[PDB]
Amino acid sequence: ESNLRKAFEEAEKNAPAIIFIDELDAIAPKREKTHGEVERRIVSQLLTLMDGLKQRAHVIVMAATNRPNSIDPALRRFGRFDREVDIGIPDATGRLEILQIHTKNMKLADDVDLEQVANETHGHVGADLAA
Amino acid sequence: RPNRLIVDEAINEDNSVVSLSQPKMDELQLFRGDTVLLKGKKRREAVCIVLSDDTCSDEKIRMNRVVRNNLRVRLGDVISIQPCPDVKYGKRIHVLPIDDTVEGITGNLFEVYLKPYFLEAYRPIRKGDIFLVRGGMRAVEFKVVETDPSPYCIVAPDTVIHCEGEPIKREDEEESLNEVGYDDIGGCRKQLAQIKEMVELPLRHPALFKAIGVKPPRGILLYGPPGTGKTLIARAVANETGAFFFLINGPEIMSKLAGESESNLRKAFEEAEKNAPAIIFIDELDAIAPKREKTHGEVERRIVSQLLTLMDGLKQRAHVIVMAATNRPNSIDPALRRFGRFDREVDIGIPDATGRLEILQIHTKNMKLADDVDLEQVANETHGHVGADLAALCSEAALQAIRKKMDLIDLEDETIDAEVMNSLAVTMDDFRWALSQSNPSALRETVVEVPQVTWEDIGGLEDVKRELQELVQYPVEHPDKFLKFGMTPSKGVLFYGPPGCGKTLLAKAIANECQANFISIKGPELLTMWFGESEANVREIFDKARQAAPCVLFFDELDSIAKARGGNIGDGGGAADRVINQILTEMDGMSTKKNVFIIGATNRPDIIDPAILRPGRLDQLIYIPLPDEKSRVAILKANLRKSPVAKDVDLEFLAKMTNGFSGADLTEICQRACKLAIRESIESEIRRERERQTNPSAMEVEEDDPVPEIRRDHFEEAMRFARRSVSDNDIRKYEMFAQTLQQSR
Amino acid sequence: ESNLRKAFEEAEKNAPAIIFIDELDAIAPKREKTHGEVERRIVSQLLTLMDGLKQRAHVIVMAATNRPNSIDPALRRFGRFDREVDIGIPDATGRLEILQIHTKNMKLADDVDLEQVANETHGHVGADLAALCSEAALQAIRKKMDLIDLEDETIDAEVMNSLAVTMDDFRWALSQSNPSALRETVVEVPQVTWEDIGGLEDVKRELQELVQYPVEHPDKFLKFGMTPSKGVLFYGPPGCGKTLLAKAIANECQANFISIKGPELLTMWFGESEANVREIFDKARQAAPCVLFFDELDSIAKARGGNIGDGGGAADRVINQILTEMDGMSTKKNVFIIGATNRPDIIDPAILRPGRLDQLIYIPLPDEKSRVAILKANLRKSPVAKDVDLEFLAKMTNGFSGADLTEICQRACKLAIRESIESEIRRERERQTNPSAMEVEEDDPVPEIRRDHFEEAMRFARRSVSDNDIRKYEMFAQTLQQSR
Ligand SMILES: Nc1ncnc2c1ncn2[C@@H]1O[C@H](COP(=O)(O)OP(=O)(O)OP(=O)(O)O)[C@@H](O)[C@H]1O
Ligand SMILES: Nc1ncnc2c1ncn2[C@@H]1O[C@H](COP(=O)(O)OP(=O)(O)O)[C@@H](O)[C@H]1O
Ligand SMILES: Nc1ncnc2c1ncn2[C@@H]1O[C@H](COP(=O)(O)OP(=O)(O)O)[C@@H](O)[C@H]1O
Repeated sequence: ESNLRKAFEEAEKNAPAIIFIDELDAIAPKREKTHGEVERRIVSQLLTLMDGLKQRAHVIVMAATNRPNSIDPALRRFGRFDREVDIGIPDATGRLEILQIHTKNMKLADDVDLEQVANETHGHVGADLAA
Repeated sequence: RPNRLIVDEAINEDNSVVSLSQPKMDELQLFRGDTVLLKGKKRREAVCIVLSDDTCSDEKIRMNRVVRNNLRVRLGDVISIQPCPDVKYGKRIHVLPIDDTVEGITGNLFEVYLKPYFLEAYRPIRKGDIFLVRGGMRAVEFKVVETDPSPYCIVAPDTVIHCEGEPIKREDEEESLNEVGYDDIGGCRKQLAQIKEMVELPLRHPALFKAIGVKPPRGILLYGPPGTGKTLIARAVANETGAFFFLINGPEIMSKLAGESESNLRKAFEEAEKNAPAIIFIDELDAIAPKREKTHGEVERRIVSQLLTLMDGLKQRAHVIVMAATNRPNSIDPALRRFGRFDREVDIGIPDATGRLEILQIHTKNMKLADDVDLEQVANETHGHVGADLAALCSEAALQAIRKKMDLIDLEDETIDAEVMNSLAVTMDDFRWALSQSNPSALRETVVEVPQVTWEDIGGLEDVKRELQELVQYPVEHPDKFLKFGMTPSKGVLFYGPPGCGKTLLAKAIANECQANFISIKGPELLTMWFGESEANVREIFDKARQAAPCVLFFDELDSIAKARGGNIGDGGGAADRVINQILTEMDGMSTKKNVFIIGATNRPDIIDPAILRPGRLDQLIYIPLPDEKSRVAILKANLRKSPVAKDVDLEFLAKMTNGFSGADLTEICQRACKLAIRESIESEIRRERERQTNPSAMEVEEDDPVPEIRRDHFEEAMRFARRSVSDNDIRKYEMFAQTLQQSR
Repeated sequence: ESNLRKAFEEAEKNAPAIIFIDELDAIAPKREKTHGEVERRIVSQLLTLMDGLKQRAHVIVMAATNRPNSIDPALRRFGRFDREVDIGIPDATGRLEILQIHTKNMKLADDVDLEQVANETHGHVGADLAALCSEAALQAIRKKMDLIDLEDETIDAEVMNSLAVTMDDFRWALSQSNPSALRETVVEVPQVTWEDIGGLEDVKRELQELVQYPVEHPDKFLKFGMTPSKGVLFYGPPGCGKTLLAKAIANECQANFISIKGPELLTMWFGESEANVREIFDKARQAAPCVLFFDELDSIAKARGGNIGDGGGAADRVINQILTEMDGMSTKKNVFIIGATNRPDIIDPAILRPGRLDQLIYIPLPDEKSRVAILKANLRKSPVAKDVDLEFLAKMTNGFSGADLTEICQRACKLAIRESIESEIRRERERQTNPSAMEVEEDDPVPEIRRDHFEEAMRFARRSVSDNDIRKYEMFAQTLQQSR
C-alpha cells in the first residue's frame, strides 16, 4: 500500500501528471473470486486513495483492463472511473496502416502487396503484425 | 409578544426582503418599502424591507439565508423588529470582496456586478454586511468595509463607490455562505420534511428531552441508488441545524491494520460524547457490515461485533444520532435492524420529470444560460438519470459551450478576464450535444410514479369507469360510512377480454385519478423469477409496494405462468407452484389498513386456476367489451390528438367501414396513415430539392412544407392492407366463457 | 473467555447469583456453520466451564435466544441446558395490559379506546407498544409547542401538567407505525362461538363426543381399554362452515389453535423442501393440548399427478414426513389433528388407515331454515330489514352455499353504502351550489336494509354451487359408505 501511496504523493509534487495502472482485474476482481483477506484490504486502500483525489491537483488517472464484467462494480460510481473507452479489433485497412508504420525502415522489394496481406490477416492484432 | 417572531424559509430571492402576513404587519405598522431594523443574538443587526405574504403566519417570518448568516441565526429563532424609517442615501462606501473569490478572476467587478446589482435596488445596507452576486457562472462575495453615512444608508444613484482594495480574508468564526443547505436539494420533499422534523425535535431542545425523559431515535437508515445526494442531505441538515457532523468512511476503515481500525471507531464514539449534541454519518454499511454468510474471516465478524457493542452501549448521554446510508436495505446483516438499532428506514427514490427539472434548475443557477431554454422538454426526455447525471450533463454542456469559444479565449492569459466569461452563454445545441455523449446509470430498475393518463383518452366503458370510481375513490374518501356499516372493502379486481384494448390504459388512468403511485409488473420478469432466481424478489416487491402506500400494484400477463402451466413444455410445475405460493402468501398477508390495491389483467380467463379466484383474494371480475362504433370514433379522436390534421374525410365514416375492429387495430390504422403522410412529405421534399439542385444552385421559390393534408386515398389504402386481426371465433369464445362463468357462479 | 472465566470465578464467590447470557445463538451456532478456529475454542471453553461448576454451587444460568434450533444441539445434555421456555407474542388482552403498564403515569384525556387500539395493533411486541406510547406523547407535545416556553429554557414541569393526549394522536401514531411479527405462527384460543354457525346439530354433537368427552371421564376409557383416535377428515362443498367449525370447536374446548393451509404445504414442497413439519409438530407437542388444522390437504394430492406432470419430488416426501411424525405421537399430550378437503377422491388410502386419520365427515348444503339461521348469523352487521326480513327470497335460495349467502349480504351492504355516498354527495353539492339556502343535516334512512336492495341483489343472483359437485360428493360417500 505504501508504494501506491508513494506514487500518489509523487504526483502531488509533480504538477498535472498522468497515472496509469495496468491489469486491474488481476488485482481488483469481483468479491466472489476474492478468497483471501489481503485483497480486500488492497481494494479498500486504493478506493480510499483515489476517492480522496478531489481537487488536489490536475492529475488524471486511467486504468487498463480486458473485461469490465471482471471488475468489481464498486469501482463504477461517480467520481470514480466513469469514462469508458473500448479499443476494437482493427479491420484490414487498420492492419494496412499498422504495416506501413512498422515497415518504415524496411527496404521492401517491388513485390509487396500490403493490402493483400492485410486481407489475409483477419483476426490478428498490432502485436501480431509487429512480430 | 409582538416584538419577536420565529424565522423560517423565504420565497423571495432578494437579500433585503421579509414576507409577513397582512394583519400582523398592519398591527405593527409594516408596509411596502418600510425599512425595519432587526436585531438578534451576537449583538448583530441588519436593515430590511417589509413585504407581504399570505401563507406566512403572524408569528412566523419568511427570510432567506443571507441575512440568517448576517444575523448569525438559524431557523426558529426569535428576532427583535423595529420600524426605523430614518435612513439616508449613502455618499461614499468602501466595499471589498473576500479573499477566496478573485482567484484567476481580474476584470472590473464594478460595471459587471456592482453596477447592475445596485441599479434601482435601494437596498438598505449596514456596515459589516456581506452579500453575494451571481456571476456569469460563479458566485462573488462582497463585504462592506466602510460606509457613509454609517451604519444606516440606502444605496443611491449618487454614491462614491470604492471597489479598490485587496479582497479581505475570510472570517474564521463562521466559515461562509457557500456550503450546502436546505435550498440545494430537489425531488425529496416529503422525506426531507420527515427527517427535518425528526431531527429538529431533539437537536434544538435537548433539555426538553432530558426533562421529558422519552428516548429519541438512536439510528436512522437511508437506502437508495448511489449518487442521489444522501450524504449531501445529511451534511446539509447538519450544517443548517447546527451540530458537529463527523463523517466516517467505510472503505478507509478496513484499509487499516486489524485492531487499530475499530479503535478509530471508538475514538469517533469518544469525540461523539464530549462535543455537545451532534450527528454521526456512516457510509457504505454493507462494505463494513455485509450479510453473515458473506463473511469468511474473523476480522470482519470482530469489526461488526465491535460496532454493534459500541452503538448499543450508547444510551443517551450526549444527544447523538446515527445516520446510516446504503444502496439496498437487503445486503445489511439483519441483526442490525432491531429495536435499539437502525429501525427508521427511508427510501431515496429516483426523481421524476418534475424532480429532474427542479434539480437542473438548481444546478444551472450560477451559469448564464441563453434565452432559449426548454427545461421541461429536457427534464421529461432525460428519464432514468440521477442528480449526479444531471450535474455532469450541465457541466459538460457548459464545457462544450466554452470550447466552441476558443477564438475569444485563444490562450487568453493565466489571469482570465471576468467580462469575457460573463459575455458567454450556453445554447440548446450544447445541451443536445452533451446528451449525445451521455449515458444514464439507472437503466434496469423499477419505476414508481403517478401517471398522466386521463379518462377522456379512452372512449366508452362509462360503466367500467363508474365501477372503478366506486371501488377506488369511495373507500379512501369516506371510510366513516364503511366503518359505520362495518363492511370490509375488497382488494382483488381482475380484467379479462380481447387484448390490446387499453386495459393498462384504464389502470394508469385510475391511478392518475386517485393521484396515487403506480407500479407495473409484466409477464417477462415474472417468468424471469420463475426460473433462475427464486421467488425471494417478490417478497421485497410487496414491501416496496407496501412502502409506496397509497399505491396500485399492477399485473400484466398474469396468465403467463398459467400459459407455462399448460403449453408446449408443461415441465415447470414446481416453479409455478412456488410462484403461486409466494404471490398468494404476499397478497393475503397485507393489512386491510393499507391503501394498496391489486389489479390483475389477462386475455385467457379459461386457463387461470380458480385458486386465485376466492373471497379474500382476486374475486372481482370485469369483462372488457371490444370497441364499438362511437367508441372507435373516440379512439379515432384520441389517437388524432397527436399533431397532424386530416380534415378531408369523416371519422365516423371510417368507423363505419371499420366496424367490428379492435382498438389496437384502429391505432395501427392511424399509424399506417401517418406513415404514408410522412412518406408523402419526404418524397415531396426530395422532389423539390432535386428540382432545385438540377437547376444550378437554384433558390427561386421555397416550397413550404405542406400542412398535414391526408386524403381519403391514404385512409382507403390503409384500410385495404390492414384488417381486424381479431377473428369472430375469439369473440365467440370470450363471450361463451363469460356467460358460462356468469351463470356458473 | 478469561473475562467469562472471571465472571464465573466471581459468580460463586458472590453468594447465590444468577448469570444471564445475551444472544446465545450469536455465540454457539451449529458446528458446520463455524468457519474459523477461535469460535470453536470459545464454545468448548464455555461448555467445559458451565459443566464443571456442578459441585454444590449456588449459581443459575440464563440464556436467551430467538431460534432454539439455531444453537448447537450438543449443549442440551443433562447438567447442561435442558428446560426450555418459549415467550410468544402477547394477545389483545396482553396488549391492552401492556399499554396500561406503559401508560400508568400518563395524564391522558378520557377519550381513548384502549381496547380498540389493542385489537388494532395485532402482530406487535412490547417494544412496539412502548414506541407507540412514546410517539403519541411526542405528537401531543408537538401539537401544542406554541404556548409552552419554547422561547425560554425547558418548562418548569407545570405547563406539561396541563398537557393531555387524544385518541386521534394514537391513530396518527399508528399511521406512522410498522409491526414486526407479521410472518409468525399464532397460538391462541379462537373466539368463534356456536352462535356463529347454524345447522349441523348432529355434526356438532358428534364432534363434541369425539373431542370433549375423553378428558372428563378417562377412567371408563381405561376401564374399557379405549384410546380415542386423534384424527378427523372433512369433505364437502367449498365455503361451507369448515374453518368456522374448527374455530368454534376450539373455542368451546377453550384450547389453543394452530392452522396451516395448502399454500404453505406447497411452499415447503420446493425451496425449503421438508425439514419443516418436524418443528411445527414439535411446537404443537410442547404447547398446551391444542388443535392442528390442515386446510387444502388435497393440494399435494392435487399436485402429485393432477394436471401438470410434476417431477415426483415432495409429493411423497411431505406425506412420508407427515406420516412418520404423526406416528411418533405417542398419546400423552392431548392434541388433535383435523384435515379438510374438497376433492377427497384423489387422496391415497395411506393416510386413511386406522391409527391415522380415520374419522370421515361429509358436510351437506344448508337447508332453508339452516340457510335462514346462517343468514341471520351473517346479518348481525348494523342495518335491519324491517318490512321484508329476507324470507321468501331465503326460500328460493335452495342449492346455495353459506359463502353465497355471505356474498349476497355483502353485495347488498356495499350497494347500500354506495347509495348513501351518492345521496350525501348530492345533498352537499346541492347545498354549496345553492348560495347556502339550506344547511340541514338529517340522517338518511340508509342504515336499514330496504326491500329495493333485495330485488336489486336478487336480479344478480349467483348459482355458484354446481349440482355435479354435489352428486360427486354423494357418490363418493356411497363409495365409502359405512352401511354396506
Ligand atoms: N437531490 C440532489 N440535488 C442536487 N444535487 C444532487 C442531488 N443528488 C445528488 N446531487 C449531486 O450529486 C453529487 C452528490 O454526490 P455524493 O457523493 O454526495 O452522493 P450521495 O448520493 O450523497 O452518496 P454516495 O456518494 O454514497 O452515492 C453532487 O455533485 C450533488 O450536486
Ligand atoms: N382509447 C382507447 N381504447 C381502446 N384501446 C386503446 C385506446 N387507446 C389505445 N388503445 C390500444 O390499446 C393498447 C394497449 O392495450 P393493453 O392494455 O396493453 O392490452 P393488452 O395488455 O391486452 O395488450 C395500445 O396498443 C393501443 O393501441
Ligand atoms: N353458519 C355457517 N354455515 C355454513 N357456512 C358458513 C357459516 N358461516 C360462515 N360460513 C362460510 O363458510 C366459509 C368457511 O370456509 P371453508 O369452508 O373453510 O372454505 P373451503 O371449504 O373453500 O376451504 C366461510 O367463508 C363462510 O363464508
